[PDB]
Amino acid sequence: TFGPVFEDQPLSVLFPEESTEEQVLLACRARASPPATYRWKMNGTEMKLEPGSRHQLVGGNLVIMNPTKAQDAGVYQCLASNPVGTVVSREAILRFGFLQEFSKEERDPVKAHEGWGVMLPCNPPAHYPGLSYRWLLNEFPNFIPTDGRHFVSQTTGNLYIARTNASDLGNYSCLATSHMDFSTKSVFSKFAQLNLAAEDTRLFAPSIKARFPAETYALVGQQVTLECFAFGNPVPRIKWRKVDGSLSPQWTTAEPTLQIPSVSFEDEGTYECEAENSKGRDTVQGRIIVQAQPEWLKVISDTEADIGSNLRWGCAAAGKPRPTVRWLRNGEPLASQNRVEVLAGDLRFSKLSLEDSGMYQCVAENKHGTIYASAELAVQALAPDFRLNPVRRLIPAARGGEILIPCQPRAAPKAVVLWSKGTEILVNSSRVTVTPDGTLIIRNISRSDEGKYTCFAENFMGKANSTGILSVRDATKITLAPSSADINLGDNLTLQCHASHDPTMDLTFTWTLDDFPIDFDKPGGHYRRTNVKETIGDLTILNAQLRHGGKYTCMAQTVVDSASKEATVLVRGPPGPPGGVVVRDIGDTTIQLSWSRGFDNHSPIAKYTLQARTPPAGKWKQVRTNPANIEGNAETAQVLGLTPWMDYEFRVIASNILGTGEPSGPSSKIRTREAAPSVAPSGLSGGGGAPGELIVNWTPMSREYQNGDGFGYLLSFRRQGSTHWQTARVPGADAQYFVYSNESVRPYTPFEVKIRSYNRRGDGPESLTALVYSAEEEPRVAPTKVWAKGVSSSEMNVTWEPVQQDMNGILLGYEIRYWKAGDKEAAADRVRTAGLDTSARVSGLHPNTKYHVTVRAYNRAGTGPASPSANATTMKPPPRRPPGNISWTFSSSSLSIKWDPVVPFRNESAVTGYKMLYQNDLHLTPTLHLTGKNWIEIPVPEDIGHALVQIRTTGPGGDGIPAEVHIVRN
Amino acid sequence: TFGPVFEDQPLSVLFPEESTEEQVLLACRARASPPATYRWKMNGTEMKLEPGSRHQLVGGNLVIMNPTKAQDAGVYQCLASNPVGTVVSREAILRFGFLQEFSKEERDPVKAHEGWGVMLPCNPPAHYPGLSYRWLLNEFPNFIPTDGRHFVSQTTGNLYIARTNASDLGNYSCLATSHMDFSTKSVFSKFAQLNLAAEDTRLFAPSIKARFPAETYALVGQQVTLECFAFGNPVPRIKWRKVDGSLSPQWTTAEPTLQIPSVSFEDEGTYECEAENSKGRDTVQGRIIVQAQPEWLKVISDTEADIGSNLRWGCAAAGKPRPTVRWLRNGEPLASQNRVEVLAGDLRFSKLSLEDSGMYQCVAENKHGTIYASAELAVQALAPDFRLNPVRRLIPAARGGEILIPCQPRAAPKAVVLWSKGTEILVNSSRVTVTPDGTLIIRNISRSDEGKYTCFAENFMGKANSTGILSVRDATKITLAPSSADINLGDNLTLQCHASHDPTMDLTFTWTLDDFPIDFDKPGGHYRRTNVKETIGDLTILNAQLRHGGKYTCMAQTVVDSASKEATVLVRGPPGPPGGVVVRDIGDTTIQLSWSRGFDNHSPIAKYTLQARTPPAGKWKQVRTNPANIEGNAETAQVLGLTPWMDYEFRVIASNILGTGEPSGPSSKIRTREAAPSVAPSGLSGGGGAPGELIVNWTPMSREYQNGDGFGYLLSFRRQGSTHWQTARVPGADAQYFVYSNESVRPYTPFEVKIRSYNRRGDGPESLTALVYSAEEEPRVAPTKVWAKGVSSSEMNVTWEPVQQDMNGILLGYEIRYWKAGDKEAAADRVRTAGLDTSARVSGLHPNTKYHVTVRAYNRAGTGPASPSANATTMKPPPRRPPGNISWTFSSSSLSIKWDPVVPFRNESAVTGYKMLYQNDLHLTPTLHLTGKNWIEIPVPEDIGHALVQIRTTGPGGDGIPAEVHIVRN
Ligand SMILES: *[C@@H]1O[C@H](CO)[C@@H](O[C@@H]2O[C@H](CO)[C@@H](O)[C@H](O)[C@H]2NC(C)=O)[C@H](O)[C@H]1NC(C)=O
Ligand SMILES: *[C@@H]1O[C@H](CO)[C@@H](O[C@@H]2O[C@H](CO)[C@@H](O)[C@H](O)[C@H]2NC(C)=O)[C@H](O)[C@H]1NC(C)=O
Ligand SMILES: *[C@@H]1O[C@H](CO)[C@@H](O[C@@H]2O[C@H](CO)[C@@H](O)[C@H](O)[C@H]2NC(C)=O)[C@H](O)[C@H]1NC(C)=O
Ligand SMILES: *[C@@H]1O[C@H](CO)[C@@H](O)[C@H](O)[C@H]1NC(C)=O
Repeated sequence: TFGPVFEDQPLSVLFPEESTEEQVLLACRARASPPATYRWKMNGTEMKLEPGSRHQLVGGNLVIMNPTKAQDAGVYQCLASNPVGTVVSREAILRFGFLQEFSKEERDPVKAHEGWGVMLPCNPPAHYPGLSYRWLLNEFPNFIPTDGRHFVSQTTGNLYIARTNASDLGNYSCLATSHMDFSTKSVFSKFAQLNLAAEDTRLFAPSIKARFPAETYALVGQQVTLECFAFGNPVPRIKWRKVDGSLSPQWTTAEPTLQIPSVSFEDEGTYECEAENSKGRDTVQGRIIVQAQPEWLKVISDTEADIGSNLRWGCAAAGKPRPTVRWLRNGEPLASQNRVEVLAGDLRFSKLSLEDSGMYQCVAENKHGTIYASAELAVQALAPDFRLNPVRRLIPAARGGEILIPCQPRAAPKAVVLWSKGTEILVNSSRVTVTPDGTLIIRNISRSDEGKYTCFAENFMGKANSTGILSVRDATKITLAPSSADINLGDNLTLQCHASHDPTMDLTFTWTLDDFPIDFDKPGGHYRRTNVKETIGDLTILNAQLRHGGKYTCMAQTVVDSASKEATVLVRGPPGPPGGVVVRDIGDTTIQLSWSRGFDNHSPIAKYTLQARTPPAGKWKQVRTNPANIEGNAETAQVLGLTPWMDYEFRVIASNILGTGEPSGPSSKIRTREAAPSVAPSGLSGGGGAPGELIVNWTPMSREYQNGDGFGYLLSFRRQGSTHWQTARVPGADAQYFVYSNESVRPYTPFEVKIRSYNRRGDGPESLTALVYSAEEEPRVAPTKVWAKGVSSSEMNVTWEPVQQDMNGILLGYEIRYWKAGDKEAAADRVRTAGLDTSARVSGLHPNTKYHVTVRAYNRAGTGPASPSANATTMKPPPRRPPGNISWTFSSSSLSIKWDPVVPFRNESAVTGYKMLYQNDLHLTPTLHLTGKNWIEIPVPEDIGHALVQIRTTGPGGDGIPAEVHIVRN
Repeated sequence: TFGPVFEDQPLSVLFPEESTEEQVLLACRARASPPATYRWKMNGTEMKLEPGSRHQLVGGNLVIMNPTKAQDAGVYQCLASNPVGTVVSREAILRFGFLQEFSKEERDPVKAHEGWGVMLPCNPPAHYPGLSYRWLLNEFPNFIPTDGRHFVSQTTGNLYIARTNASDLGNYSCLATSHMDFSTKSVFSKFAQLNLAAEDTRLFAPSIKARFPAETYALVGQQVTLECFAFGNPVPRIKWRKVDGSLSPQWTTAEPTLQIPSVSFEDEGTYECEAENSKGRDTVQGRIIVQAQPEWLKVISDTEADIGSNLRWGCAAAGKPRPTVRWLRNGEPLASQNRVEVLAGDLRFSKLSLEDSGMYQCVAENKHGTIYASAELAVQALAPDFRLNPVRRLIPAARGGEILIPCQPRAAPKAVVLWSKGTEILVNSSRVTVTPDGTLIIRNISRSDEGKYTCFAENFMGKANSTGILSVRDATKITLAPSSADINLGDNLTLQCHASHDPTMDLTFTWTLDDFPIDFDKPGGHYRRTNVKETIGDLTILNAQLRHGGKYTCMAQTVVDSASKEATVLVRGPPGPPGGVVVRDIGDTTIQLSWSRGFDNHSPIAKYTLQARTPPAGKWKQVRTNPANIEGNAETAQVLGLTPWMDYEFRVIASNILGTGEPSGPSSKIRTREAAPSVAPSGLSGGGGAPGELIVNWTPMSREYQNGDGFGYLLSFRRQGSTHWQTARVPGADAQYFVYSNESVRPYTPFEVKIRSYNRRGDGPESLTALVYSAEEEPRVAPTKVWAKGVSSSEMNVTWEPVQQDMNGILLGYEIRYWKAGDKEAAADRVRTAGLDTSARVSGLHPNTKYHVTVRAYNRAGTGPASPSANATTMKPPPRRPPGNISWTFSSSSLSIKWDPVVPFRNESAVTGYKMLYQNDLHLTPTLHLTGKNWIEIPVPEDIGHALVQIRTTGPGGDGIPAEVHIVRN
């Protein structure tokens, strides 16, 4: 069974006077089981719906035959009643559409001045709803024309004419037109005669007589038309504006009837109409305040509740002005009662009972409407039933421990729990406690307390019992707790956790660190197990680091019971990271660094070491401070020893006795702000290069040697003994040379050079001061008295005089150019001497060839001109014939080889000696022997069977073509 | 309907051979609806329970008529079947009690040596259960005697004599005695002849032949009897002990059958029997392992579950050895399947179906028993019903926001949710999201989504729908967020929170600080509200202190939505308390303090001040520290300027720009370690006191000035010009005097004194060095030539000579003792002089009285002896008579009074002058005038009409009694 919820509710109807329908159907039907009897209210009094009267109840719907205004106007309200409860439908305000005949008094004629406006009232009769107005210039259907001169009001119905003349006279009357659901009716008014006085020929101010009202209250969605009609001479314009904002541009008109099609909450504000002509102005202000019909936000639903519970029914509604939410119970109003609290808002039941069952209604209300929301409260009384939440049937307990056994059945209301051990009914005492929600508490469990525990349940509906079996075991306790420990990094540490338990059961050890479980199977695994038995749970931390410090909880558990002990391990006293490296006090080579502190678990910080780099070019090398060991309580120390014009990043390392710690993040890229150079140019050399010019050369210097901005070289050069110093000022790094030449500077001139650097703010220090000379030129003095003589077939000797010193500088050597007989100078071979010698030897020549020799002189700059020539002829070639009649005699340790001397031909040279290569069986390499005559002796030992003898000639002709003689000993 | 759960279960029966009952009755009945069919199993296969056979099913209970060993001995098991499921009862091991007849083989006679022990076997037959053995020395009922020589075994039953002789011979026989449930049977064995050899007359070792076994496996509650019987000459003692502990003393016997009535788990261990006599010893070892039947811990219950859900039934048991928990479904074994997972432990269903409904049994098993636990799984297929968790019937939304509409009915299985906007069905797109669990997600909601949303639900069971109204409202947003702020203590601060919302609803502001709600109504309230409108919700913190800083969260809420912004306020950068102040480096006046850091939020710590007290005597004053302001990075400064011996507690104060901070907890009660005094005793004085003795008096000198331990005073005293110094050494502070007197020291002797202090380790500094004298004594020289003369009636003058200097010291004055004529020295009046005068005046005397005058001399010590006496007589009294014949004459400004002179009597003195007092009308006080004759002139002005004149006499006799004259002018 359920209470009545509506499917259709009664609507407000507009019944016309000229209706073709004799009945009014106010529809109401609510679904129900059993189907409801339906009562109707009229103005708070109940309608006696007798059969055969004019107010019949046809199917629930109220049918009213032939209504008139003094009998059936009012408010109507459907009440659906079953014996669950009574609900109230929303109110149907039955309004009568009627149009009365016009006012039959003899109205006065209207007198006004010509040239002004005129004011004729309509005086409309009593009506519903709001009429539409036009007037009549004559009989029907001759209306007033619609223009900018005649203005018809839809609020008061009067026609407003701005300026009148004598063509506007006519048969003036009012007219009304109403459009309704079943009929259309219009009715003519009384005759109005208008008379005009003499003409006031002036130009004057506008006078707005049609006033749009001061607080126009609109609902959301109502069409609102404001009116601002003006008198005056001449014709005024009408402007509409918004004072506190701007008009929305979907309906902006320059018309005296401003029409909004749908008024919403953004159109609320202060409005202004302005009339203005050529001679005056008039301003009229007003307001539109937008209100709302109530709509629901949070309503109530059909809740199933137990007897005795706390039920809070919140119910809220939104609308403008904000709705007084009130409550109905079963068609009657519900105030605050003995168990019922209404805060005009939530409905809070203190203790529920079975007389609170019924249809309750949330009603919201303001002056624009009244809305309703129904719910059923079904208060239920139940038997206790243990099929959803019973007592635990087969129960563990420990010896010396605690047991929480609840007995909470699905009972409405809260059942009387009387515990029993078998047949013995348990009473509260010093050991056994029956808490009156149902929970039995037994302290100090032994083996006399095991048994068959039955929880009884009782309310007025019925009874049930649920029976649990208590078994007493041994208690799991830790016999050897893990103690606190203090280690280092890299140490191994076990934590002892033995346990003792009942030997029927099983015992697992779970170790938790800071209430997170231990992952034994991590890659790079640290935690491992030692000494496996059943009841030994020793975790051994292997290669302990900083994340293994914290609280340890060895939980020995069975499936029924758990016991835990506490251990606290602290691993390293960490030389940790400092944070926020702040660079202060920026100087030339002096810079201030400040940092944060580290950590002090085992030990406080012993020292701070300081590091720097030039990023990204340079790396981390240790820089110097004063004091040279930074003391460990100092968060700031100042650092020296810097080389400027590089960017820098600074980090700091904390240290302890447990190892030098990992460093911090470096600081910001701080800029050096120098004012001085201090590094001299190195690698200074001078002299040489171009002839006649002073060229000084030196090394390039990179970024660590230059110091600062505006870098270049100051090379200072002057003549030895001169009183004038010349200074070169060239910027850049690539200019590693300077050339000075002048018309008064000759070759071999001594100069004094030194070099320093410069920057934007100073001059550099001095280099090595040395005396250099200007470079020499190529010579012009030829060699004299060149005489040549051949000494062999491939060598000749060329001699020349030691010549005088040239004007172009320093002579260093001589150059020999030579070519054959009949050849030229362009195919010559050029052989230079190693020094200033008066003679040299031309070697590598052909035999019997005449040569032409020219001697030139050279130095470092170039080669001078040629000498007068000399001629020489090489010696004859050696003879290609072998020596004849070769004989040999052996001995016990020697071999003597004799031969005839060589007689040459006419084109061959003489032989003054012989050379011989000798190879035997015991050696793989030949040996050289020399002689001056035609016989020789060589040692041959007794193991040699045969030998290889090659005989060639030597002398002034050169080495000849050798023979090859094979000598067998036996 | 429900499956079968058992009420009675089949017990294992022991059916004897001599039973009076022709049947066995293994009972099995389970409660059911529809009622269960009971099948039976025997040796792993089913019993064909035909009617009319020997295996009848009477009511579910199996009745077997006339059982024998080869036909019906086995394992019986009841199966209760309904079409919910099938359960299996636990096994009834039907074992038979039987006693077979004895061995009919011709057994051999037992032969051993006399003087030894002998073992006669029983050879017991096949039997069940465990027999009780007694024996036969003769025919029945002549048994063996029970003593400490015949030993009765229960495991093997053989005969054990410790020492035999020839009186133990006879026709030996075994016997057995079994006690059963329905019968008692005892049968007789074969005859045994005992023959013995010649006697081995020796004393030898014990020999335990009857050995208690190597692992005796006991259950919990079984009675265990071990056996240790020994041979030997003489008869040995039998001791039982536990090897790994001690025996429990409730059953300790010095008997060869160790008897435990109930073996529990504390008897598990190794056991030891020791046989020992006068000539040898024997030891044997064994063990008792206590095992257990399985009992349950966590079982399974009757669970209704939805189709398609995940279900985990855990099931665990306790017992030794630990039970292989396996599963039965419907009387058949249940392995791991496609949806059913068995881990031999918990049972996991992946996806349920309707074919998984049935009775499931959980079976625990070892070698000591098998236990069962039944449960029902009822897989429910349900229609979707929205009567318990519907769709929200009236849904509010924000424009531009977000809504989640869940559709989760009570449906088995998970229903198909297909949302609709009325009749238009909803497809997933980029704006509307229909999730497969049922939640409809609409982002960026405008007023085209306002509608009548219907959730649909579909499975194979049925169709249901629930319908919700979506209304589209404007979003609550914050137009002016609260910004972060930086203040001081004592500054006022307003956090702006303007909101914007639709005008139908109401807008409340909840301000939460660090997710705790702000209490405006605290005593000493700081948070107040400013500038009240509807949508303006700014909070103003007034007198803001240090707990008002943190995360502020302004939450504008309606009842349908919320909007929150964050503001962070920092209030003061505190000079907080430093914690754990540590005193190091304990010296004399130098002491080292180290403390912790504070806070640096606004500003860091500018300075540290150090204060101290001496508790409970001294208070908090600022002590001096080098350096004179402690810098803000310094946690350690050295503090000086202390006064020693005293206990101290040192407190530290941090300070900054924002005020002098709250001071810390002070340190420990630290004690300095001084060894030097530096304060001389002040206020030094000498002289006076006792006569003839040198007494030095000075100020007692308190414990803030005394410095070190072992305190006392060194007073150094010597004679002026003496070469010997005397030094006093008195400890204690109350001795403020020292007396030196000697036989060679006379009065008026000069002395030189100075004082210093001492302690345990040194001497104090010098005081003021002054020359004092020894104190004088009382004199002995009398005054000489005392002469007296009266000068008036009340005065006389006593003169004496200036006497010489006494031997007792210094004279300072004189003392006059005087009494009347006839009186004595004991009632005399004593008048002392103020110095060394030669004359003094005794005044205050009576007229006409003779006096006796004695003059003594005095000083500071005492008064010396008397002089020779002198006598003097005072003169006559003044006359008491008034002056007669008083006449007066007035003038313009004066009054002259004349009188006769006074003629005295013979006992009265003469009158040489007059004194008078005058009082008039204009003055309230009298005025005194003097005259030397018998007339006087007084000034009387003209306004005085009455005068008061009193006239008395004066002279050498004294002032007389006045008269009283009243003078009237007119
Ligand atoms: C029920 O209530 C309505 C409203 O109070 C009554 O209607 C009014 O009747 C008088 C006289 O006929 C009119 O002047 C009012 O203008 C009516 N007001 C409205 C809002 O219609 C009605 O008469 C009451 N019914 C009865 C039977 O008295
Ligand atoms: C056993 O102990 C409980 C707890 O001490 C008792 O419960 C209290 O009963 C009174 C009266 O109903 C309540 O006002 C208390 O609040 C209860 N205490 C708690 C903690 O719930 C209980 O009454 C005792 N049983 C008997 C039979 O006396
Ligand atoms: C509407 O959106 C949801 C969420 O994106 C879609 O649900 C997913 O469907 C597939 C196929 O069943 C699942 O594998 C995913 O896990 C689902 N996502 C989530 C978050 O649960 C849904 O299919 C979409 N609707 C339609 C009609 O396409
Ligand atoms: C214990 O620690 C040391 C140092 O870390 C290590 O060398 C050693 O191998 C560790 N012991 C074991 C058993 O791993």
